[PDB]
Amino acid sequence: SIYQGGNKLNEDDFRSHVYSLCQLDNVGVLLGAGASVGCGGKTMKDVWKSFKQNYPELLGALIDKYLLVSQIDSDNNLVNVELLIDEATKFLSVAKTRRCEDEEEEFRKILSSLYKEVTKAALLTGEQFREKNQGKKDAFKYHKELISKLISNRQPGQSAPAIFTTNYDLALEWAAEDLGIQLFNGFSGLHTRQFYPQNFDLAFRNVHYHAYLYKLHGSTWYQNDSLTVNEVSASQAYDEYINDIINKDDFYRGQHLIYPGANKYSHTIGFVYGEMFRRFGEFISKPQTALFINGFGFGDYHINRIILGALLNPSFHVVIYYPELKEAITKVSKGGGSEAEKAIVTLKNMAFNQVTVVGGGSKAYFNSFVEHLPYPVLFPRDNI
Amino acid sequence: SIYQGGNKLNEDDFRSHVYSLCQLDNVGVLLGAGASVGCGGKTMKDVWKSFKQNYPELLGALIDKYLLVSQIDSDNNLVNVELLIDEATKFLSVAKTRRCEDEEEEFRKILSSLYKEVTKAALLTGEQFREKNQGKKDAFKYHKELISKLISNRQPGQSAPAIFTTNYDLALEWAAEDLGIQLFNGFSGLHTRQFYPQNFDLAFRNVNHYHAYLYKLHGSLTWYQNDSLTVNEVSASQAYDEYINDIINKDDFYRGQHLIYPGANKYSHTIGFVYGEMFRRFGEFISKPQTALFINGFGFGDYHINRIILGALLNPSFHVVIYYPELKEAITKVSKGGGSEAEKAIVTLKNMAFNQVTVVGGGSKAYFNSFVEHLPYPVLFPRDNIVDELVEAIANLS
Amino acid sequence: SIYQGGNKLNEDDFRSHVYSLCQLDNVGVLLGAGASVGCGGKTMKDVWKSFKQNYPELLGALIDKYLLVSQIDSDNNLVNVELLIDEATKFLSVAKTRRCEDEEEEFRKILSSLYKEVTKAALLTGEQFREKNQGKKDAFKYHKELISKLISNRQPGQSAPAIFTTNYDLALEWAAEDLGIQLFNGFSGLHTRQFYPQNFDLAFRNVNAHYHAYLYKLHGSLTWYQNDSLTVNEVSASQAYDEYINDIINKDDFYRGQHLIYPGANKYSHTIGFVYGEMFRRFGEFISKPQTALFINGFGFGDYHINRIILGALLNPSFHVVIYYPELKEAITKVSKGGGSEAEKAIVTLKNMAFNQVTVVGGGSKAYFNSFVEHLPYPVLFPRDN
Amino acid sequence: SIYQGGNKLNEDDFRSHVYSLCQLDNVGVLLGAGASVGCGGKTMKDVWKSFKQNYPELLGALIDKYLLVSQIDSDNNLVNVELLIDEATKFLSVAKTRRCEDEEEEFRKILSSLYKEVTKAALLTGEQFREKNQGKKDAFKYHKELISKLISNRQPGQSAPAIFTTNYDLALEWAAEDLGIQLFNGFSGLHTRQFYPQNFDLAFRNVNAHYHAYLYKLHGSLTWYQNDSLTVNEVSASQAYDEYINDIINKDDFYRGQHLIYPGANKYSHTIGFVYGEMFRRFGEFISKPQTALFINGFGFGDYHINRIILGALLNPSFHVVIYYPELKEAITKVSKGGGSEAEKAIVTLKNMAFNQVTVVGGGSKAYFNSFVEHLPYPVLFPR
Ligand SMILES: NC(=O)c1ccc[n+]([C@@H]2O[C@@H](COP(=O)([O-])OP(=O)(O)OC[C@H]3O[C@@H](n4cnc5c(N)ncnc54)[C@H](O)[C@H]3O)[C@H](O)[C@H]2O)c1
Ligand SMILES: NC(=O)c1ccc[n+]([C@@H]2O[C@@H](COP(=O)([O-])OP(=O)(O)OC[C@H]3O[C@@H](n4cnc5c(N)ncnc54)[C@H](O)[C@H]3O)[C@H](O)[C@H]2O)c1
Ligand SMILES: NC(=O)c1ccc[n+]([C@@H]2O[C@@H](COP(=O)([O-])OP(=O)(O)OC[C@H]3O[C@@H](n4cnc5c(N)ncnc54)[C@H](O)[C@H]3O)[C@H](O)[C@H]2O)c1
Ligand SMILES: NC(=O)c1ccc[n+]([C@@H]2O[C@@H](COP(=O)([O-])OP(=O)(O)OC[C@H]3O[C@@H](n4cnc5c(N)ncnc54)[C@H](O)[C@H]3O)[C@H](O)[C@H]2O)c1
Repeated sequence: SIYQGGNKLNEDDFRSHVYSLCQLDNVGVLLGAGASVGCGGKTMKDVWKSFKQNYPELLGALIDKYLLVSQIDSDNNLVNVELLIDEATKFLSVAKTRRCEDEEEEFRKILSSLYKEVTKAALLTGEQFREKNQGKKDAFKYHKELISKLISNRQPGQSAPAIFTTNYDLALEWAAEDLGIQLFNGFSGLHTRQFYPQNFDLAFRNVHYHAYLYKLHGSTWYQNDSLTVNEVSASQAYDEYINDIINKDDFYRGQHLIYPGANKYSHTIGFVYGEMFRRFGEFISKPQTALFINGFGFGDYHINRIILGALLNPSFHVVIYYPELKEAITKVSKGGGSEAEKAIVTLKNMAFNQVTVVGGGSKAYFNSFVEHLPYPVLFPRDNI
Repeated sequence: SIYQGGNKLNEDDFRSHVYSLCQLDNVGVLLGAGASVGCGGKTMKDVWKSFKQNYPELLGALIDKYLLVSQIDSDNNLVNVELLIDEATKFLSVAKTRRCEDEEEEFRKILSSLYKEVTKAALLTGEQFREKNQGKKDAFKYHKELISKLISNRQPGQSAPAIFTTNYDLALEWAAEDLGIQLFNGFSGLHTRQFYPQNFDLAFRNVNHYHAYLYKLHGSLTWYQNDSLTVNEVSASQAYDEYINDIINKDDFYRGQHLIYPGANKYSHTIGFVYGEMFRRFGEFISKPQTALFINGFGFGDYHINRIILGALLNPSFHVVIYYPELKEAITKVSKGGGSEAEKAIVTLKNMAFNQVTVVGGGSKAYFNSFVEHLPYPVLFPRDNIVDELVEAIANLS
Repeated sequence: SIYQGGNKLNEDDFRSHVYSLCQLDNVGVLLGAGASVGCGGKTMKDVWKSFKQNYPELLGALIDKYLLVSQIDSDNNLVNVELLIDEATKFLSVAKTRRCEDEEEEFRKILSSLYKEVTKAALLTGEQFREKNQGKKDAFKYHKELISKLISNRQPGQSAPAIFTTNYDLALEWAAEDLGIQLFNGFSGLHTRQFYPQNFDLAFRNVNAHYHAYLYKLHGSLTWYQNDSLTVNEVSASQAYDEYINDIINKDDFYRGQHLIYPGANKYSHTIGFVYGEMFRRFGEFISKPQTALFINGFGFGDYHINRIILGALLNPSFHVVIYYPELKEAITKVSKGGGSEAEKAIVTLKNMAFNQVTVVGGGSKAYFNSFVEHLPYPVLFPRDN
Repeated sequence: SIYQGGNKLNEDDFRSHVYSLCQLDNVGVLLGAGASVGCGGKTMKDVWKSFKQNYPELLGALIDKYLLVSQIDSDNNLVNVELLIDEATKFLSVAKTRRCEDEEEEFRKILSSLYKEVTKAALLTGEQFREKNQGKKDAFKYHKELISKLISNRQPGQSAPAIFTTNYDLALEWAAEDLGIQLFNGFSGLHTRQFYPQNFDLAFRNVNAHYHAYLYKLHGSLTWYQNDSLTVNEVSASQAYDEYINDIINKDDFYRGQHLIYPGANKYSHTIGFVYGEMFRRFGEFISKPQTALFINGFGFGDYHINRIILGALLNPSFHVVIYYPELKEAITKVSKGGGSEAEKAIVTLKNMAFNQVTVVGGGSKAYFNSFVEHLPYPVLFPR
C-alpha cells in the first residue's frame, strides 16, 4: 500500500527500505493523532463536538446574529476552531474599538469556553492527572516500544533521534519516566526553568538510552503576566493556577501561552512555534533522512509547505500514512480539494520515487508503525 | 560632529573598523527617511494629509462612529497607517459577517481613498513605470555603485551578504539588472512565479557566483494574488497595465482578496505567512555567530524591533551606529516632560555605558547627498557613462 | 525490428544498453519538433496545408500563373515551404530591385500570412493561452517525467544534463514552473530578461550535503523578438497574447523582424545576429567528447547542418546514438530500386554502416515517444545482492 | 604613424607592447586583398573597368531596365560583386520558373561576362594552372619566409599559428605548401577529396618532443565545384583545368548551371550557406575565449557585418581592437569634401572616437607587404 513515483512497491522492497533506513545518519519522527485516539485523547474535532453538545446559547448566537456557520456544515463536522478564535479576536477588538459592551459578553464567553476546551482536554486521565505513578501503566503497550526501538538502531558516534508530534498531553513523557530514558524538551532544572536556545543542544557522553522531544502544541509552561515562562510539576501548576478554572467559569486571559490559533498575529509575539519549526527546517536540510506521518491531519498551512521543498532532497523519502486517503483524491477529481489536502496530494504526485505515501487503510495505524521497525543485529558476521 | 561616548573618532579608527567588518560573515547598510528623500517615495504624512484633504467628510467614522482615531494624534500626526488600515479591514469583515450595508459602503470608499493616495509614489517612475528597461533614467545610478561596495568586499567563497529595506520600493531589482546579478526573493519562475521560502537554502558552484538575499519588508507594488491565495510576483509592466491604473483612476471599483500590502490581510494566514517568514529568517539570522548587524539613521518608530533587540542582548557581538540630527533639542523636550515614544526610546537606548555607542549630530550631513559628496573616488574607478554613447553610435549606423 | 550495427537485436538487449548508458558521464535529449506536435503543435507540412486552405483561390491563381509549385505536388504532400520562404525573399528582393509595385503585394501576402500561420500554430493554446495554471494539463504527464529523470540519475562529480529540441514553443519552462525545476535558459533578470551565454556555467548544490537542469533550444522561441535593438528579451507569454499576437494578426502591416523564428531554407539568414551562433557551438562541443551520447526522437532527419555534423562526429568510439525508425521495410524496398530524397538517403546511410555504436528501433507501437520516456529507468536505490 | 588614444607613441613602447602581446592562448592572423596591392595585384576598380571595356553593352540592361544600380552609383564603383552576381542568378531563376526567354538569354550573357571577368583573372598562373608542383615558384619566396616568422617564435608545446584570408584564392596556400606544411581547413582525400567540418574539433599530438595549423576559406576558391551531389569536391587544379574550366574561361561564350561554387554564387540554396556559415563562424568563436588578441592586416573592412561584430565585442568591458587602414589619409581627404559612403562614414566616425582602446597604424606604404615584413624583427638564432 506504498506509492512512489506513481508506481507501487512490494513488501520485500519495503523491508529493504526499512533496514537500509534504520542505519542512516539521521532519522526523525512526527505524528498527529494516529495514536492518541486509543489512549483517549481529544482533537479539534472533539473540541467541536463538545462545543456543539454543550453550548446552545453561543452557537445559536453565532448561527443567526453573526451567521458564521450553517447547520449542514456543522453537521458535516468540518468547522474550524483556530480560525474561529482568530475571528473571535477580530470581533472582540472591533468591539473594544467601538466599545459595544454587550457583544463583549458573548464573545468573551465564547473565548472562555474555547480556551477551556483547549487547556482542559489535555489530561486523558481525569483528576488523576496530578497524582503520581503515571508512566507505569501498560496502556502505552506500543508507545514505549517505539522509543526503545529507536535507541538501539545506533552505533557509536551518532546523534540521538529527534521526535515530533501533535500531542497536547504528556503521554510520551510518561512512557519516558517509566523507562528511565533521558528525554529533552527545552528546559533544565526543577525550581527554575527558563527558555534558552543553548539548552536544546545538550548531548550525553558515557564514562546510552536517551532521546529528544519537541511539541508543536508546546506549553506546564506557565506565564503569570510576567513576560516569562517556567516549568514545574503538573500537580503544582494544578494546585496553583488551573484550579481557578475549575469552578469559576470566568473569562480567559492569555496568561500562559498555548497556540492553537491559526492567526499567529492574534498573539504577534508567540515564541514557541519558532523553535519547533527551526528544528523541522534543520531536519529537512539534510540527505539520509526520514519523516513518518500517520493520519496526520493536513490542516496546518505551514506544515504543507516545507514538505514540498523537502521533496527536493531525494534521500528524504518523506513517508505518509493516511487510512482515509480516498477523500482527498475524490475531492481533487471532482470539485477540487482543500488547501493542505491539495498540497499533500501534490506532494505524492511528484515524479520522484523518493516520495512515499501509504493509503492502505486498516493497516496504516500506529500499530503498523511500531511493528514495522525491527530490532538491531549486533554482529551480522559473514553470511556466505 | 561624531561622538563615541564623549570621545573623539579619527580616520584611522574608522578605517580599522571598516576593515574588520569587511572580513565578517555579513556586511550591510541601512538608510532612513532622512537619507531616502531622493528615492522619490512619499511618507505616511503625505498620505494622511492627502486623505484628510480629499475626503474630509469621512473623518466622522474614525471618531464619531468607531473611535478609530483621536484628534491629538491626527493633529500632530501620531497615527501609524498599519493599525488604522487593519481596523478598517476588521470592520469590513464584520460588516460582511453581519450583513451591514451602510458601514460596508463607507469602509469600501475609505479603503479606496487610502489606496489611491498611498499608491501614488511607489512607482518611482510615474507614467513610464510600465515601460521595460526602467534603469535608463539616471535616478538609479547611485543605487548601482553602492551595491557593488556591499559585495565587492567579499572574497571568493565567502558567504553572501544581505540587504534590508524599510519602505516597499523596488530599486534593488533594477539596480541588480543593470549590474547583472540575481537575487532570491521567494518568487521564482517565468509565467507562474510563486513564493518558495525554501529558496533561501541554496547556493551555486563553479564546474570549471556572488549574490544576496532580497527581503521585501513593508509590502510591495508588484505583489498580488491570483484567485487562489497563492503569492505571485510579475515584472512592473503588467502590474502597471492591468489592475494598478484602475485602482488609481477608476472611481468606485474595489474587490476582495487580490492585493497584499501594506501588512493588510493578517486575519488570513496565507498572507501573514510571508511577513512571518521574512521576520523569522531575520530573527534566526541575528542568532548567527560572528555576524554584524547595522541600525543606521533609524527613528525607531517600531516596537517589536526594540524589544527583540533588548531580549537578544545575550549575543556579545552587537554593534550599533545611529545618526540622530537633533539631540540637544530632544533632550530639552524630554527633560521638561514632553517628547514622543521614539525620542524616549532612543534616549533610553543611548543611555547605556558602553564604548560601542556612537552619535552623529551633523544635521544635513546625515543626508545621502552630503555623504556622497564627502566621499572621494578613485582616479581609475569607472564613473563616466559610455553605454549611452555606444548605443547612439550603433543607432546612427544605417 | 530493432538493429544495432547492421544486425538484428532484441528489446531486452536494447533495455540493457539504455541502462548501461544511463550511468555514463554525459546525458541529454534532442526532442524532435514532433514531440511538441502532440502538445497542440503542428508541423511545417501542417503549416503548408493551412496556408493552402486559407487562400485556396489565391493559391490556385498563383500556381497557374507562375507555377512555383504544381497542384499535383501539393496533392501528394511533397512541398517544402522551407525552400518556399527563401524563394519568396528571393523573388521579392528581385522585384524590389526591379521596383515593380504591383508585384510587391502578392509576395507580401504570402510571406506575412506564412509568418502569421507559423506563429499561430506555435502558440499551442489559443484564447486560453494567456490563462495561467499551465502545467496542470494531463498531456505533459510524460514530458514532465522526462525532466525529473535527468536529476535522479546523476551523482556528485557529474555535469548538468542539457536538453536539445527543435520547437517553436517554450514547453520546457512550463514543466520547470510546474515542478519548481530550474531549467537554466541562459537569461538573467526578470524586469528586463536578456539572454547571456555566460549563464551556461552555473549549477545548484545543497549547502548542508540541490537539483538543477539546463536548456538548449535550437528553434528559437516566440517570446524572442527584437525591434532592431539587436537584443532579445524574455517577458511572459500571457503578457504577449494582447501585446503583439492579435495586434499583428489584426493590424495587417508590412513584415519586419517581427519575432525571431525561422521558417525557411536559409539557416544563416541570421547573418547579423548571434542566436544562431550560440546554439550549435556547444552542440559541437557536446557530440565530440569522451563518454557522450546524444538522444534523438527518430523521424525525417531533414537538415543540412546538424545531421551533416552528426554523421561525421561518429569517428570516436565513445559517442553513441540511439534512434527509432519504424519505416524500415517500406523504405528499404523503395530505395532498393531507384533513389530517394536527401533525408531518406541520409538516414539510410547508416544501414550500410555496421557500427554497433549506432542503433535503430521499430515495431510500430513499440517505437513511440512513450517508449523513449519509459526507457529512462530509475536510478539505483538501496542496491542489494541478487 | 601610430596613434593610440589620440596621441603618438615611440618605437620602444610599441615594441614592448607587441612583445608583451605574445602571451595569447591562441594566435591567428587575418589577411585579405589589402596586402596584395603592392605585389602587383588587381583591385575591384580594375575588375569593373575590365568588365565595362569587354562587354559595355550589358551595363545598360541592369543599370536602367532592372535598376540593379544607378548610373552615378555604378560610376562610383559601389556595387557588391557577389551580391550583383547572386541577384542576377535570382533573375535567371525567375526566368526559369516563369519562362521569359528574352531576359533569360540577356542574363546568361551577363553572367557569362561576369565569370569571364572574374575566373580568367583569378587563376594567376596562365598555362601553368594545369601544371603540377606549382609551389616551386620563387615569386612567393618572400611570403614563405613570413610563415617562418609566425612559427619560429613559438616555444615547443604551444599552439601553432592559424591563418585567415578574406579573399578566395589559393596562391598563399600554394606558396605555403612548398615547405611541406599541413593545414586543417576541413578537407581530406585524393580521388574524391571533400569538405569535412569535424576536422575543426580534432588535432595531432607529438610523441617525440611536428607542424600543424588551421586554414579558413570564406569567399570561395578557384576550385570549389560540384557534380549533381551538393558537396565541395576539391581536386588538383589540372583536373579542373581539363574538365570544365577550359570550356569557360578562354572560349567565346560558355556557361553551365549548378556547377560553380565561388565567390559566393548560390547563396540562394543551402549548399554554400553551410560552407561560409561554418568558416566565418569559428572566427567568432576565436573571440569568445577571454583574453585573446586579434591583428588586422591587408583588409579594407569591406563588410558592414565585420564592423558590427567588432562593435559587439567592444560592448564587453574586456575587449581590445587594433585597426589597420592602408588608405586612412586618402579616406580623410575624400570625406573632407563631404562625400563618402556608409562604410567610409562608419570608419571615419570610429577613428574620430576618443577612446584609449583604439589603435591606428596607417601611413600608406607602411601598410604594404614590404613595409610590414621590414618592420617585423628576425629570429635571434637565424643565421645572418
Ligand atoms: N505549538 C506551536 O507553535 C504550533 C505551530 C503550528 C501548529 N501547531 C498545532 O499544530 C497543528 C497540528 O495539526 P492537528 O491539530 O490536526 O493535530 P492533532 O493531533 O491535534 O489532530 C489530529 C489531526 O489529524 C486528523 N486525523 C484524523 N484521524 C486521524 C488519525 N487516525 N491519525 C492521525 N490523524 C488523524 C485530524 O483531522 C486532525 O485533527 C495544529 O493545527 C495546531 O494545533 C502548533
Ligand atoms: N516582514 C517584515 O519585516 C514586517 C513585519 C511586520 C509588519 N511589516 C509591515 O509593517 C507594517 C507597518 O510598518 P510601518 O510602515 O509602520 O514601519 P515604518 O516604515 O514607518 O518604519 C520606518 C519609518 O520611520 C520614519 N522615521 C521617522 N523618523 C525617522 C528617522 N529619524 N530616521 C529614519 N526614519 C524615520 C520613516 O519615515 C520611516 O522609514 C505594514 O503594514 C506591513 O507591511 C513588515
Ligand atoms: N537560431 C538557431 O538556433 C537555429 C539554427 C539552425 C536551425 N534552426 C532551425 O532549426 C531547424 C529545425 O528543423 P525543423 O523544425 O524544420 O524539423 P522538422 O519539424 O521539419 O522535422 C521533424 C520530424 O519529425 C517527424 N515526426 C512525425 N511525427 C513525429 C513524432 N510523433 N515525434 C517526433 N517526430 C515526428 C516529422 O515527420 C518531421 O517533421 C529549422 O530548419 C530551422 O528553422 C535554428
Ligand atoms: N567575412 C564574412 O563572413 C563574409 C560573409 C559574406 C560576404 N562577405 C563579403 O565577402 C567578400 C566578397 O566581397 P569582395 O568582392 O569585395 O572581396 P574583398 O575581400 O576584396 O572586399 C574588400 C573590398 O574592399 C576594397 N577596399 C577599399 N579600400 C580598401 C583598402 N584601403 N584596403 C583594402 N581594401 C579596400 C577593396 O577594393 C575590396 O577588396 C567581402 O570581402 C566581404 O565584404 C564576407
